[PDB]
Amino acid sequence: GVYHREARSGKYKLTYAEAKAVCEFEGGHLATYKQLEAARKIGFHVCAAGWMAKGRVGYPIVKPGPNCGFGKTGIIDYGIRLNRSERWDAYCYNPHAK
Repeated sequence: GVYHREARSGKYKLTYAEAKAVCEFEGGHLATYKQLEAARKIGFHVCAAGWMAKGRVGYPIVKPGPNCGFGKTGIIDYGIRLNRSERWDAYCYNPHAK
């Protein structure tokens, strides 16, 4: 099961190597785009872009709203930003995540 998580305690300020570590520390790892889909089908909408794949960031906005709904509905992924030093969250994943 893929889930969304923030930094050690802060939000919107995670990197690639960081988001990944945070995952393995919370019982899981950086999910993938495909996995994000399967999560979307159940209603997994989080404006907090989660670091996944080689370093792709995105946030599936199903429920529009201030500081969230960008107008459109669906996974908001602009693709790699040529820099995994961005400030986002992390879409962990773990069939147990215990």
